[PDB]
This record gives sequence, structure tokens and C-alpha cells, in this order.
Amino acid sequence: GSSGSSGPSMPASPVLTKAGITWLSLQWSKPSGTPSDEGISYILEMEEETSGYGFKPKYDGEDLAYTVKNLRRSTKYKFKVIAYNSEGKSNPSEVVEFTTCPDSGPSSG
Repeated sequence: GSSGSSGPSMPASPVLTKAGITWLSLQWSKPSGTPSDEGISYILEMEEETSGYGFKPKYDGEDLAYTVKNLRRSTKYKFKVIAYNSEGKSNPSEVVEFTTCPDSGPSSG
């Protein structure tokens, strides 16, 4: 905290274009009236494993969309878009929730 270099304002929560079984296609946009530097980056976070420890980074690129991978069938997960700059990062966005499709798989074996 404390005075320092400000980053990108609060971005819009990540949407869910298509919800797969072992993948999740989220969609986020840039904040209003950007500070500077064309094309912003956003880190997709997710919390659903640790015992109230903290969110972990999943994606780290300069795209306003990503295809999550390594998931579980018929499962719920949290996700929050985090906009950051090569200089630093800002506060996370609203925590959204999504579900996946069924699978069943073989199970037995």
C-alpha cells in the first residue's frame, strides 16, 4: 500500500462465454478511461482448493479472454479478473462463480 505508482482501475468482472466440463471460457474487458500504454493485461485468479488461504494466478497474458483448463466435471469455481501493468498490479475485480457440464466418465476401473 502507501503512496506509489497507481495501476489500472477496477476492471469488469469476468464473464462466462462458454462453460465446458474440463475448461471454462471467461471473458473480461478493459477498465474505463485507461491510464496509458495500449493493450492492458489481466491475471485470471481462482480460489477453490485451499482452506481459506488465498487466490492463485492461472492466466497471465495481454488478452481480454482465456480458456481455463484442468477442471472437474460438474463443479463450481470462483474467478476474478485482475488488471495489472508491467509496473505493478491493482485491486481484483468482483468475484464471480461458474459451473461446468457433466461427464460421469468411466469412474469404475
